Amino acid sequence: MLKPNVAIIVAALKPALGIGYKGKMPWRLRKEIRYFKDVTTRTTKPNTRNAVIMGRKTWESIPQKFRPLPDRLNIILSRSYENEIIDDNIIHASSIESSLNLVSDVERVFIIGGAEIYNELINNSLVSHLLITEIEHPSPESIEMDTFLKFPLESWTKQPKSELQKFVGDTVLEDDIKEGDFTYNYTLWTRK
Ligand SMILES: NC(=O)C1=CN([C@@H]2O[C@H](COP(=O)(O)OP(=O)(O)OC[C@H]3O[C@@H](n4cnc5c(N)ncnc54)[C@H](OP(=O)(O)O)[C@@H]3O)[C@@H](O)[C@H]2O)C=CC1
Ligand SMILES: COCC(COC)n1ccc2c3c(N)nc(N)nc3ccc21
Repeated sequence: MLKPNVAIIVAALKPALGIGYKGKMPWRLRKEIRYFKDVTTRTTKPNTRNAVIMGRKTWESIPQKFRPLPDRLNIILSRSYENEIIDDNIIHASSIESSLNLVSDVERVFIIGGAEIYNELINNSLVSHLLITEIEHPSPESIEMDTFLKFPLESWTKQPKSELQKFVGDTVLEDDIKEGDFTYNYTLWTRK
């Protein structure tokens, strides 16, 4: 695949854009996990599937029994990896672009974490779309967090919900979803 448009998908707590704590997610939002699965798995063309790219540490954080994530091509990046096809579902690579040379019959490509991957790849021109779940809490300061997004959002535009709906197709997008003390919304951003 030559120069595909890539999208980053992440869930972050406003206003600091915290994303983790001690190698884990600082929340358990059941509906958000379901959204993440639907958006990353659905395709429109026929014999296609999407690709999900993640850093080695995120891959290792998924219980062995539950990886690879089903119905998607999984790509794992490590600076110590040679570019190799493990099986039909797993690729090892040392750079996003080298990995893509090894794929065919992929519709969309998603970067799924973690922090180091996000913070570095946001500045790569292949990234054309950010799918950010904006999480709000009454006391964000009480949620322990150690890992944060460092995105230059002044160079990006938040689109109207209509544009997101067109992006996701069929997926149901509920507004102001509440789960315990958290309230969240799905958003789409594109470059200015
Ligand atoms: N809120 C959300 O939506 C999400 C949050 N997360 C959270 O992120 C945190 C985990 O993030 P983090 O620890 O930073 O780990 P990552 O998942 O980002 O893995 C980092 C590893 O990926 C490799 N790597 C990093 N950058 C590159 C690059 N540019 N090219 C090639 N390989 C690269 C290196 O592998 P090596 O060392 O082998 O060279 C590095 O050690 C946790 O808190 C986790 O829960 C994860 C996903 C989503
Ligand atoms: C398959 O699920 C694994 C978890 C954490 O890894 C251990 N997982 C990994 C990445 C994501 C994730 C994401 N990137 N974006 C949004 N919006 N929500 C998500 C929620 C669960 C996630």
